[PDB]
Amino acid sequence: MKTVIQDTADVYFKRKSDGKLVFTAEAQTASFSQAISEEKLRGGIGNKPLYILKSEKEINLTVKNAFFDLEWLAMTQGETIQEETKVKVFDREHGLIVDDTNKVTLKGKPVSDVTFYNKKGLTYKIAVSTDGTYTIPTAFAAAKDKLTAVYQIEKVGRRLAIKASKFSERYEVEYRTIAYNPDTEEVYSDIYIQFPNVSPSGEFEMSLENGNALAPEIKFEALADTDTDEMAVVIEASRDEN
Amino acid sequence: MKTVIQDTADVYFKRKSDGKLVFTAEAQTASFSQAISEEKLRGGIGNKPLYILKSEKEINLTVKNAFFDLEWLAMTQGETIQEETKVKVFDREHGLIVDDTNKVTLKGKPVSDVTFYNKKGLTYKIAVSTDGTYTIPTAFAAAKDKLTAVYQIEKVGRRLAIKASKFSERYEVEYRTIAYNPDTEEVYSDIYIQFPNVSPSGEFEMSLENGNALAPEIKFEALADTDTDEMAVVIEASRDEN
Amino acid sequence: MKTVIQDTADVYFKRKSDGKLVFTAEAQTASFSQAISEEKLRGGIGNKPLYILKSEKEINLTVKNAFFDLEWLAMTQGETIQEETKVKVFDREHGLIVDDTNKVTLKGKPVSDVTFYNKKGLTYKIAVSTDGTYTIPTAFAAAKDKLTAVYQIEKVGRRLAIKASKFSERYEVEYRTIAYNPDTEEVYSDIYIQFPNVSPSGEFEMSLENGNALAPEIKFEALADTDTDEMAVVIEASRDEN
Amino acid sequence: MKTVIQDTADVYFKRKSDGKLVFTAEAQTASFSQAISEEKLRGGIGNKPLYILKSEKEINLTVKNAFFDLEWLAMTQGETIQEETKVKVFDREHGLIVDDTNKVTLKGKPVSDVTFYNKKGLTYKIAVSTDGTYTIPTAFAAAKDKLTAVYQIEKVGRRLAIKASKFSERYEVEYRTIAYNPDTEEVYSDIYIQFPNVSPSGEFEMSLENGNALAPEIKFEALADTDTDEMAVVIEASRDEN
Amino acid sequence: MKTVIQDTADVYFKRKSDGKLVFTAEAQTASFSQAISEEKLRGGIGNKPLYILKSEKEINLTVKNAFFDLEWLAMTQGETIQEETKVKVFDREHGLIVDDTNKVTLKGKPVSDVTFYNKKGLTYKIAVSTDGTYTIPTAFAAAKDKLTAVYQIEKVGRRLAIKASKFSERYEVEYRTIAYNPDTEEVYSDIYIQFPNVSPSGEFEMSLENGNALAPEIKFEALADTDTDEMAVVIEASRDEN
Amino acid sequence: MKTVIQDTADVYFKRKSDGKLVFTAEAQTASFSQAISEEKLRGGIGNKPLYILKSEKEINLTVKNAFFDLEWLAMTQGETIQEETKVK
Repeated sequence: MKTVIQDTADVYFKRKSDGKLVFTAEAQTASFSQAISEEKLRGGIGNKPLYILKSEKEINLTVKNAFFDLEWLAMTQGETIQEETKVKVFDREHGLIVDDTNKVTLKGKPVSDVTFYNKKGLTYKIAVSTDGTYTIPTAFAAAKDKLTAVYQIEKVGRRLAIKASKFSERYEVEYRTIAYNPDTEEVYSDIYIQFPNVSPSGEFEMSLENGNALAPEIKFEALADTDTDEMAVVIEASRDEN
Repeated sequence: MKTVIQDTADVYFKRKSDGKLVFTAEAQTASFSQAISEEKLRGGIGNKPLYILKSEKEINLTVKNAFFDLEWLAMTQGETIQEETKVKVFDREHGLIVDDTNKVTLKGKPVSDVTFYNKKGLTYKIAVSTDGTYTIPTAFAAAKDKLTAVYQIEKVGRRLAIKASKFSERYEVEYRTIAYNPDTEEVYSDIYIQFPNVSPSGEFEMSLENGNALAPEIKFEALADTDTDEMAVVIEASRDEN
Repeated sequence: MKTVIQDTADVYFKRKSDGKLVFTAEAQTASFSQAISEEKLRGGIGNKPLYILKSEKEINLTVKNAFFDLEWLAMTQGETIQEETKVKVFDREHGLIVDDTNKVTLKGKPVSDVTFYNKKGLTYKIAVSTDGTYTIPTAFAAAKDKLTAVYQIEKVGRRLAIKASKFSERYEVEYRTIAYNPDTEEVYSDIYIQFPNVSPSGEFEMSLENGNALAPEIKFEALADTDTDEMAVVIEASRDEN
Repeated sequence: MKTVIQDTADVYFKRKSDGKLVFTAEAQTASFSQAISEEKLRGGIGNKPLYILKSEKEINLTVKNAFFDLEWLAMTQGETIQEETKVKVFDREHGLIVDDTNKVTLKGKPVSDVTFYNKKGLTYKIAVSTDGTYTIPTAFAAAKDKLTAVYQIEKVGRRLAIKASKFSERYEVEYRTIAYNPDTEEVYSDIYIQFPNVSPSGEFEMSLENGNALAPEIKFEALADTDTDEMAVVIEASRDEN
Repeated sequence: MKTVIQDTADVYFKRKSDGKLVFTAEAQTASFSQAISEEKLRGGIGNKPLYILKSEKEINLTVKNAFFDLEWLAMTQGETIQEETKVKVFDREHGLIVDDTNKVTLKGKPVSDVTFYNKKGLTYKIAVSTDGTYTIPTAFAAAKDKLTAVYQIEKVGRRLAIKASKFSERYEVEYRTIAYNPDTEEVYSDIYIQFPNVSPSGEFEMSLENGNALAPEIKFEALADTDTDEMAVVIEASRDEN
Repeated sequence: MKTVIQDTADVYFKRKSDGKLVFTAEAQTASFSQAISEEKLRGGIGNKPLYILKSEKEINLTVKNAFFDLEWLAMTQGETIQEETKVK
């Protein structure tokens, strides 16, 4: 039937070897495209086409989401997320006042050398102290002198590593959307597009801009199924015949 | 006669091998273009042209519709559509509450091992139970914990397969529009443009964007008729000569 | 005299073989351009230009109209319009109600197999019936079931054929426009740009879009005259001296 | 001295061979530009620039006017305007009523075959009538059938011919503008830019569109003076020292 | 120290050979840019980057002013302005009324042949009259008809010549800007970017458009210093330590 | 015949799917308006009109009543009214 489509799709990815399944229900774009290589074989006295050679049926996929998820980066890199891993990160402390005896007390847990910044953008790298007391020289600051300390601390959280030699596995993807009825303006059917053998593409970009909500985007390349030699399947199951 | 054209065309595709007929009457763009290869011969004292060599007349077609139709994808792929085929698709159930004896009961028809998602984005893959009752570990949820289950179900619907080695067959296209009369502002004639031997082009793209109405588009390449050596026929039939 | 030009040109084309004359007085753009190939001959100490070599003087024409005319397509293809020719076109009837005995009566004159479309976009290709009575199967429709029939009919009208190995002949073109007087704001003369020997160009494009008035456009390539070696003759004839 | 320039330039062209002088006082743009070719000669350990080779100093000019002059086209083509030359142009008149005895009387001075157009866009090419009476066939028109006649007439006017093997000779150009005073707001100086040996470029384009005032444009290439080796001279003459 | 820059730079150029000093304090843009050539050397098993080769550090400069100055053109051309030089320019006289005895008297000082223009754009070139009386033929003008005269006059003023075999020599450029304090909103320091050894680039363009203020622009290429090998020296001297 | 109108209208809405009928007889304004899209074709020497392109006939209605009625909100929302429901 001639139907009207006016929405995007819910996307499901499944890994082949393991079966780990990812779904996105807050997508903003789901697209796929097909390209093909054509050539004409000419000849004869009139120099007219005698044959058409066609090959290289290629399909590409693109998905753009509305929220952020680390598993997308996992899929792109073909890696695994290790939960509850200890990490070394940076931290900043503003407003340390140098006391009368020129000593500053830190209220954090440094792991490496602490670097101090005065109001004129000058640095002083002092090693870590036990009690958390640092003797700031007279040439650096005086009484009632707000300063800054930049030190490394310890945290725990999920860690994903990007290596220079590990690539992606093979996946199975499906888009799902709905199709309306022009005459009656009610939902007519559900449309499923299934790709049974795809390869994630390693090209991606993440740009953080102030005041801009980040929308990550991923791409895939579809390949022919090993057994059935299928690249995609389009299904338009109705909501009355199920 | 000099007439005014201000409308689109109703398109009638038709396969040649069997005569299967497709028609669209809600089009949004119907266009065709012609290209040719030219060269100049030069010689003598002065480098003046002596001949113009012309060859390789080519014609292309483009159609853009307002509704969706699986038959267009079938036409591009040169494949048939199976009716009432059983397919395995994905489904989602939200809001399962884990009871006092950590039992979760599904109200669907699982076919493959279910996957459970807690509120912190963690997965648990468990095989399908007989009574649809699953024992969620206490490390996953305890009580009053909305969970999500993603499982595969079965449905009946139409099916079109895109294969890596199957290509398109030949068709016969024809547009149809009306031409107005500048003096009297009444329909003067009907204009039919008939292409008797075309080949659908495998290049196509389907992009689903939220809030945007999908308008599919197809392309064709016109070839000379086998016997008459025609490539296109333009006909203007008045409404008084019938 | 220094004059102001603010209008388009009335265009006259004339075939050289037989004198067949076409004119357009509702033009929308008339332009012509000249190109030339130049190079520098250098040498000596300092690498200074010693000569300039010029050749390859070319002129092109472009005309864009406001109405539609099959004669322009005839000029581009170098063919002839064969008026009052019988043609085979498509037609469609909506609303055929299947009666109690499952018979549908057509109100047109089919020439080929009729194709029936039910409410769910399914096809049934039946042959031609003498009495115009068709027996629709029970699996296709029932009582009070509006159906659609697509069949081929016969018409008569002007036929133009586009051939894969037929090109255009030579022509003679002339523009005409008026020039004003910047002091008196009154018409002063008429400019008659004349091209003695042009050749139509095969490039062409027709694009039908809903809500858009079609404006066809044709292009020409000017060539040197056979004897006088002219390529354009700009004439500014005053209307007080004729 | 630091001044402000906010206008175009009055332009003067002079031919070298005979001294024919053209001037434009209603220009809309007068520009000139210089280009040069530079290369770096490197070597040694570290690959550092050892020398710079620069040559091929080129200068180009562009002038865009607000009115139309045939002398500009003559200058570009390097030709001469012939005054009071007899020419054969096209003319057309609408509304010839076919009388009771199917005779149409022309009110012009045809020179070649007259072509008649009925209201249905059909042509009839009749020869020249001595008295100017033409017997239109009854199959072509009847009583009260307004027709159209297209025929060639004779006029006199200025003729400029464009040949395929004739080019432009050398010229001498000068721009003049005025420069204000930032402090006193009054005119301070006259700026003269003189080019003593230029060659008009053969590239030009003339496009006529409805409702658009035509502004012709011309280009030149400046060349070194044959004895002084000057490409341009900039003169800044005050209005108090003259 | 983190500061805010929100202005342009006062620019100073100095010639190296003699110390001729030019400055501009009315600028609209002062920019410099750096480019470098990079390449990766790979090898081994896995095709991993083994080394990075970097070379060809290049720095470019661009300055855009708000007023006009012949000194900038001299700097680009590497020439000198010869002040108080006698020159021969063009002049125009409108409104010459031909008297009863067809004599026209000029009010200027011609040096070459005077060219007369009638109201219909026709020219007549006559030699220089001793008393400034010219006998216009009766075929050109009769009485109470205003004509136009174009003749060359003599003036004195500055003169910059552009030759085909003269280029620019080395200079020394310096910008100056001020920086603000984000906390106090008061001027904090002055920034003096210094280039010790640059080379003017002979690629400029001067375009005069009606109603458009002219802003000239110049470019430079910075080169390494002979001894210290420096290419630029950014300095951020403060306004309280100086 | 040339007649004088000096009053409002009684309005009768009616659904098509089921035939549910709503009527108002205390209206205060009943209006309808028509709009259309026009354009001109131009060409030749003189830039004279050659055709008027017309399309997109559109009609809108507005009704303003004097009393309150929940069925009007139901009509706007395309929703049904449940009777005797317990609410907090």
